[PDB]
Amino acid sequence: MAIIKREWLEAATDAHKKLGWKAKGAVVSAHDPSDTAKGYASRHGSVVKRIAEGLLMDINEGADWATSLAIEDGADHYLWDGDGVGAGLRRQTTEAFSGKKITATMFKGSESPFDEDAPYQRTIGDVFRNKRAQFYYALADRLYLTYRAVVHGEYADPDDMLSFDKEAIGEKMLEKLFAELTQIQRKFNNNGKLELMTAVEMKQKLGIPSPNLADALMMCMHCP
Ligand SMILES: [Mn+2]
Ligand SMILES: [Mn+2]
Repeated sequence: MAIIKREWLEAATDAHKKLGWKAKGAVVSAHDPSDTAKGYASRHGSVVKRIAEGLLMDINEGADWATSLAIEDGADHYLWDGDGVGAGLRRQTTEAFSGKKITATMFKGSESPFDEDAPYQRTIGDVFRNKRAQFYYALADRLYLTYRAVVHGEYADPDDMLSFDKEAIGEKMLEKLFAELTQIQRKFNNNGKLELMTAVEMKQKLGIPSPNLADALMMCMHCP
C-alpha cells in the first residue's frame, strides 16, 4: 500500500552526481507547520538541497523559522500547509518576504487536484482525489524514474527526476526523511481515485507519527 520504495530513495541519493547533471530551475521551498515537529524542504529544480525539522516552536515561531530558511535558500517560491493550524499564516509569511522576490502559496492538500480537467499523462481529476495525492504521486513518479535511470540505465529527462544532495542535506536528516516517505500509504477510495492516508489515519491505524518532513517535500513538488 506504500507508494514509495526505499530502494528508489537510495538510488535517488546523489543521482545528479551519479548521472552527471546539475540543478537547473527555480528554487522551491515548503513548510509543514505540524498538526499541533515541523518540516521544511527546499529544492533547486530537480535537486533537493535542504530537509529541516523545526523543534519546540509555536506556530508563529515555526513560520519565522521556515520563511528565514526560504530566504537563506534563495527561494523563488514558498508554500506552506494551510489545511490545518497553518490556515492563518499568510499575513506573517508575506511580512517575512517583504521586499523580496519570493511568492507565497497556501497549499491545501484536501483540494481537488491542480489542473484537474487536463488529460492525465482520462483527466487528472479522474486519477487523483486531491492535491495531497497528486503531489505525493508527482514525488513518487520522479523517484521511480530516477531509480530506473540510476539502476536500470533507462534514460529520463533530469527535469522529470529527483536527486537528494546528500552532502547539502546531511545524512541524519536525509535518513529521517526516508523513514517518513516509506510510510506514506494509499487508502481505499469508493470512486476509484488515488487517495492517501492522512496523518490522523496513519496515527490511529498504524501508530505512525506525523510525516511532516515528507509532507514538506511533497508540497515543494508544486511550483505555483
Ligand atoms: Mn500538515
Ligand atoms: Mn503534515
